[PDB]
Amino acid sequence: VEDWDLVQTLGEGAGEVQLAVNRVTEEAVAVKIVDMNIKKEICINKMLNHENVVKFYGHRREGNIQYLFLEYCSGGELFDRIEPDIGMPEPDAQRFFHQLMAGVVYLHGIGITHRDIKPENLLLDERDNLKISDFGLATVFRYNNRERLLNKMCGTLPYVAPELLKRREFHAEPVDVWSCGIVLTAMLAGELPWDQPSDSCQEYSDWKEKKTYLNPWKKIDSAPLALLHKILVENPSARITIPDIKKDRWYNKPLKK
Ligand SMILES: NC(=O)c1cnc(N[C@H]2CCCNC2)c2cc(-c3ccc(Cl)cc3)sc12
Repeated sequence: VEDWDLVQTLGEGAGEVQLAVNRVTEEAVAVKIVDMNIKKEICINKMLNHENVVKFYGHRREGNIQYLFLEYCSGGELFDRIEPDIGMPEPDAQRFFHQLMAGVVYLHGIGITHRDIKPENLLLDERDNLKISDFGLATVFRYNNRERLLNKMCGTLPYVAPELLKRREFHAEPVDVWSCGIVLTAMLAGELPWDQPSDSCQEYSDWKEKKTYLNPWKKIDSAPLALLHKILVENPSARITIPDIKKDRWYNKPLKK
């Protein structure tokens, strides 16, 4: 029951994730190995308890190497369900998006911001249920009902909100909303819209100018495109919030393959 076998390498952060199988129960758990920041990731992980967030089981430091025991997601990365230049079937994208929102609402509800939402950090279990993963950049943005503004520039360029690049301080929530919009764009088009949302990035200027006849926008149906128009808004104070995303026409459209 307490004896585990490392059977296969799952991924690398960095910098390796291995699959551990219990010799008695045959239960599986993912083991994140870090050479050996991490202390914080463990503290935040201990707070997490939601169906759309990778569950944290425990940790073990055997010297300069730290071990994190996590809920195994046999479906792998959402990234790998995205066909380059195509995306995935709209009903599948919508279901994953609903699940992503549920996980994000949960984190924000407990005062946690992930800060690095992207398909490589969204995993799938055996039933294709989405699980938010990789809390190495996550931080507290609300404590004792008091919000703290962020100032650290972090994340992954194609997914980061424009205010992160332009402002000294910014609200946490709209940044996570923005990255979810970039994820939705990738799922529906199989391509990222820009290298970064900077004034010098032509693709970002094109979006700001509403040239939706260009890729990746041209590949996206008007309905989800209308939602993206509300999410990928430059001014974070004008950007759609999650409660309003839940009211969006596409978000509530019945879809079937
Ligand atoms: N908590 C888990 O389970 C878990 C955690 N992290 C993973 N990789 C990191 C790498 C760095 C970027 N973020 C994701 C992977 C990859 C998995 C897998 C891979 C292949 C197959 Cl076939 C099945 C599962 S499961 C898993």
